[PDB]
Amino acid sequence: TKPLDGINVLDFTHVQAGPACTQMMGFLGANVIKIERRGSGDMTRGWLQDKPNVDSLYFTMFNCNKRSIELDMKTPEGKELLEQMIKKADVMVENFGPGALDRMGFTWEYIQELNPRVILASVKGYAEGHANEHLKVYENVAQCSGGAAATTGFWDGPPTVSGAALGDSNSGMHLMIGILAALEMRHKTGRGQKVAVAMQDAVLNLVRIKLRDQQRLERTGILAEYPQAQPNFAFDRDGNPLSFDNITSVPRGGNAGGGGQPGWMLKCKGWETDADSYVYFTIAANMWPQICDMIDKPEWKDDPAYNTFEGRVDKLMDIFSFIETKFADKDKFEVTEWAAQYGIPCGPVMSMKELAHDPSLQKVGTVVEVVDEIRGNHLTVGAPFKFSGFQPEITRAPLLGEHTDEVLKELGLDDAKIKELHAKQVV
Amino acid sequence: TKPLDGINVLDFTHVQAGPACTQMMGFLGANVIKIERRGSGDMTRGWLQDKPNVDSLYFTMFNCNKRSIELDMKTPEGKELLEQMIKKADVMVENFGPGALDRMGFTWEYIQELNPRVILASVKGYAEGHANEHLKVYENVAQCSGGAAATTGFWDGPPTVSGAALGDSNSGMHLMIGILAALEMRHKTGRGQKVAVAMQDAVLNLVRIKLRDQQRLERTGILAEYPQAQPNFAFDRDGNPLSFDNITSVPRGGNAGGGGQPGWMLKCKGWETDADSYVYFTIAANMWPQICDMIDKPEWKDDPAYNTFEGRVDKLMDIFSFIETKFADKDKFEVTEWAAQYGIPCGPVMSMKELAHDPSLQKVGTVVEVVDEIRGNHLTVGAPFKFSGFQPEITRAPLLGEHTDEVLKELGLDDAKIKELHAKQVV
Ligand SMILES: CC(C)(COP(=O)(O)OP(=O)(O)OC[C@H]1O[C@@H](n2cnc3c(N)ncnc32)[C@H](O)[C@@H]1OP(=O)(O)O)[C@@H](O)C(=O)NCCC(=O)NCCS
Ligand SMILES: CC(C)(COP(=O)(O)OP(=O)(O)OC[C@H]1O[C@@H](n2cnc3c(N)ncnc32)[C@H](O)[C@@H]1OP(=O)(O)O)[C@@H](O)C(=O)NCCC(=O)NCCS
Repeated sequence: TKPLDGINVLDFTHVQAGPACTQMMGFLGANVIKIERRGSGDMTRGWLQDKPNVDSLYFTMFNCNKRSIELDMKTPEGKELLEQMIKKADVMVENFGPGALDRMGFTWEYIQELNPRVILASVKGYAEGHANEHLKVYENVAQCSGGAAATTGFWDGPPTVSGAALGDSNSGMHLMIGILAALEMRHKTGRGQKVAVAMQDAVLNLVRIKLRDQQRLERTGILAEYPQAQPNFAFDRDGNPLSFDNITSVPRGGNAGGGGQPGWMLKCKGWETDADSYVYFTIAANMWPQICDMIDKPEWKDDPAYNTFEGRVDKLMDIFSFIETKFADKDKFEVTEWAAQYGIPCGPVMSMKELAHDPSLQKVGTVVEVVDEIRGNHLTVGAPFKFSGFQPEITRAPLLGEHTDEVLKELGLDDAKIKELHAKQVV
Repeated sequence: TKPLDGINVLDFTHVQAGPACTQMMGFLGANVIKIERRGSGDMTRGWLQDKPNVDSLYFTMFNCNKRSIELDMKTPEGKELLEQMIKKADVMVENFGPGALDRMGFTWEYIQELNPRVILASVKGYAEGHANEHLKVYENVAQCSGGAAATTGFWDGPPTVSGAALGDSNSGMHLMIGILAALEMRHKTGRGQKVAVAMQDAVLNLVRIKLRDQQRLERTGILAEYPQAQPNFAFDRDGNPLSFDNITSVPRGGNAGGGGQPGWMLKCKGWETDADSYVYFTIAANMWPQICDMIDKPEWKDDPAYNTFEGRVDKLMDIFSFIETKFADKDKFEVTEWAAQYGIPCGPVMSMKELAHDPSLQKVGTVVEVVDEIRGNHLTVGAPFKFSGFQPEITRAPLLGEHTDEVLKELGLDDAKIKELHAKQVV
């Protein structure tokens, strides 16, 4: 039925990286128990709340399909409770810090000794053995360390962070691959393992394409598909011309194609008003003829100066400039449709508002409405992977310690035993 | 031990999304066989080559740990081999445009019949059932459809694509999650499933925080941590203030924090000539004091209009402007160290040049030196996940059809018959 039914997960994570990971596992049928700080809880609960004292959307959108229990781990009894839980867990996940978990006394060594089958998964800022093996890291810093910032934005501008969670959720998804990889291994050894993912590494993996460019640039001195390859097109804030004669590290290429064919972000009707009135237009080599037909430029079909990638290198930006001219009186969708008739890869820039109420995404289960009778329903992103014989069942995020009792019981303890922990405040 | 040792992968993928997925599976021990078009193969082979007649870096960096076989699938004998091969595979991965595999006659249905244990995994532009179900999609088109573009960049600029491969490799890694999940299911039902990942959904999943903001905006009409929230700081076309008045869709916030505490991208010594001479300075709350200690500024710690998130969302950009002045005569690293003391979340913008040759990343195996005796060594990104009892062994990319015979024999074909497939031009 569900990929991870019967997999018990001890979630010590907070914020985004770890939470995203365990939430996805939970979507695949895993039993996720989130161990939070007594009284405070995951710091995302009171982060940018849309309504006072109600768990914020930051928390609910990253902690669905999870149960919560409040436990003070800097406590002797708190550390014992873990042992009862670690012995029942299939996998433990945590962020905290380089050695936050270690200082609590639960080291990889002690854990294996407690449960030879358990898997320990962690998200770090930098890989163990890295000069910055100690630093605390947040989203944007990871983007900077991984090469995404340096290669995102414009040549006449500063390194730009991406709206997408390249360092956080991306790290989470990568950690998921590690955990599942561990699970597949265990089937062959009946022995658990420790898996770790550094945010810098998760970012570098998505920036693979740029490491390709750095080498091409070192070997040839030029990146022909970049705007800077066009003579006198790009300039710095002081008007100095930018060419590859002086570029030694992969530059920002604005809205150039990256790993796709050459492309550019083109304005559409109303761009002055609607910040998202644009389409991404691609000029694939195998499709020049079609482009020429669409823009009424038959003379360009046979012109050696226009019919090959190499020939377009010195005028590509002028061509996009002209193409853009044909979209002046059309909206994103009209342009997207018009291009579709020609089979040209063209897509509109979708605004969050549009994405949130899009029929398609809700129909396929990517944008899901979570039934939350306590905080009120809210939208969330479902499972990006669709299966032929499995449908995720997404349920609301837990209230702080909502299942502390429910859990302590499942362990075996009883009413009286529990009550003591509540008093001593170990729970 | 190798997580996927013994897993046979029938790889029909090309370009980036699918290849990234199979290459990583191979990095984890999987036996990957790449089926390519005859004479030409994966279009990445001759895509921006650095040396004529030599597989490009685009191809080698996404196809290590794989064997290559050529096959004309629009051939009767070609289709017999695939069927024969699907019988020996655990999972088949594909990323040809919508319905391409079906037209070849290999739909999910027929595939299940040929082998009940085989998992069919694929990447597409949009989810099955989506209004844009049948559109061909490249990297940035998916970044636009998934909402990353609309939320990346600046308010006074256009939608901006990320240098990171939000659409391709990101979908590839998500497809890997789906495949491992399907393998965990088969370990129980004893049968394979069909798994798919839409690039739009892969992107949406990393843009989760923006779906958070869109709801926050609808419910409250404002985003306090966004640049537009500050009293006339950002301006539109005409010289006039911006605010969440008339802003109904999550806007672009330049270099704001996003999934973490506030912050900005600050210039450092030489930023005029060094495009990557910047650091990212995060102003968290639980250390506002320390910040005041470095920025030698104690008048804030005791100024309510300064020591709180709410008591600062009106002059955020003013502090940043300030702090940047203190970085004026220092380099990324100097600024990072001078800050690291106060355990502050400050990080340098790493350039591709620095990352490609960072000794640290190569020690931990994140950036790996691939021994390629045929083409010459090249760098690549290794496995982002580190395992306590497993180290990947990265092998060079295959030449077109380099392993055709070797594989046609693993099936059972004889020395002569193979010579016929070559003659008939199916191989
Ligand atoms: C959030 C972060 C970036 C900085 O965090 P922070 O505010 O310093 O909080 P920490 O997690 O480091 O915890 C501080 C201390 O409280 C402790 N603590 C956490 N939960 C606790 C609990 N329930 N009971 C008792 N102590 C607890 C930690 O173990 C740590 O102890 P230590 O000082 O002995 O190391 C940090 O978690 C980190 O560097 N995490 C990895 C980052 C990551 O994954 N970032 C992507 C975020 S989505
Ligand atoms: C590259 C892409 C974007 C546009 O591709 P394209 O140049 O049109 O090529 P296609 O993959 O669609 O293939 C064209 C045809 O050749 C066929 N073909 C592919 N390999 C073949 C082979 N070895 N032998 C015979 N025919 C073959 C395809 O099956 C298809 O047939 P059809 O016209 O009957 O549908 C397309 O693959 C696509 O939309 N892919 C999903 C996109 C994706 O994952 N993008 C992220 C990129 S990393």
